[PDB]
This record gives sequence, structure tokens and C-alpha cells, in this order.
Amino acid sequence: GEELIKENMHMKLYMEGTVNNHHFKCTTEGEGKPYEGTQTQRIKVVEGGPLPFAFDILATCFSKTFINHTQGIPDFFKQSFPEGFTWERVTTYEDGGVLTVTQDTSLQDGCLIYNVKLRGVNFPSNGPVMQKKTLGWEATTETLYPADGGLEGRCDMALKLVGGGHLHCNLKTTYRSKKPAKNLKMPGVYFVDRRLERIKEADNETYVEQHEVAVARYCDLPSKL
Repeated sequence: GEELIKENMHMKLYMEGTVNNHHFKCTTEGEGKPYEGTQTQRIKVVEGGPLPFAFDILATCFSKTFINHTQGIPDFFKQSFPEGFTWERVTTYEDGGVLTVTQDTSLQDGCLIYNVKLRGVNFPSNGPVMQKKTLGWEATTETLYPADGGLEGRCDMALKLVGGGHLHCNLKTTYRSKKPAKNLKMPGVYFVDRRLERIKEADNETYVEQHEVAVARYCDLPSKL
């Protein structure tokens, strides 16, 4: 299963969504090193472009297979192939914005195929999302917990704002393997440091280039219990 994920792996994503009544579609091509945690994605807004909202809010929709693992932490996502996995996410922003996502990850002809359906609602019209006043994401640290036969993740993020300051959101995600649980070694609780970064953009954010590096680990602190 994990042998299917090679040192180099390409990916393609299809995205159809709506944010505050604006319908759009995107497509991506990318590649990366699944075991180093690094990857690159080149996104094209193919419909509904230009978006009347910050592209930043879509960043986290574009790759759980590309993560470095340390200290012997089992790889829930890489183990899951060839069957693949899905994840479902709700992102709540502190000024009232709510985004919900459902994602499917398959492996076909040695290519990772992503299918994303999302829905943003209640984003304020004079907030930085709709006003396009965002400058990207801070580096992050998420925590993943064993839940049933899959993973649940939790992550506070911070959207940098033009003029200074941050707009914070909380991510709630359920990861679900499409592989029998009898064939997976379920990890314990652990943490993933991430840094998503906008490398390029063109044509009013209808073409975008993103990079992401990610490493899994434990707390690496002493414990008296």
C-alpha cells in the first residue's frame, strides 16, 4: 500500500465550490516528495474568475499524503492506498465566515487525483475575505487524534491582514481511510507543523502557485507519567 507512494509523485485536483453565492471551478497540477513533506501546486480558476474573495481561504483545500514522519509515527494516508482516503472539513472564521469542504483522494495510473467540493457562507462583505485584504497564512501546528477507524484534526490558523494583524480561524477535519481498518496500523496522538506559502500568482489570482512543507512528530517533551 505504502509502496505505491514513490519518492516523487504528481497530482491533479478538481474543485467546484461556492462562496457567498459566487460559483467557481478550479483545476491544479503539481508534484512533490511525499516523504520529505514538500510539494508544489499550480492552480487555475477555470470558471467564475476572478474570484470576488481572497484566494487565501481556498489554500488549505489544495494534500495529506505529502508529509514527513518522524520518530516512527505510522502514516495513515500513505498506508491507505491504493484505495485512498477522503476528508471532510469545517473552517470557522472569527468574524463569522464559515467554509465547509469534502475531499476525495484516489490513486490512478500512478497519479494522485483530488476531488474537492466546498461551500463558503456568511463571510462579511466588508471583511478582509470579501474585501481582498489578506496577505497569506502564518506557519501552523495541528494536532491529530485517533477517532474510530480514522483521524480527526484540529488547527487554529491566522490570516495576515493588509495593514497588520490577523484574522483567525479554527479547522475541524475528519480523515477517513477507504481501506479496511484491519490492514492499517492506527497511530496515536501526534502533531504536524506546516508552512503553506504563495510562490506566484497571475491574472487577478486566477492563476496561483503554492508550496507547502510539513513534518509529523510527537511533543518531544519529558513526561512524568
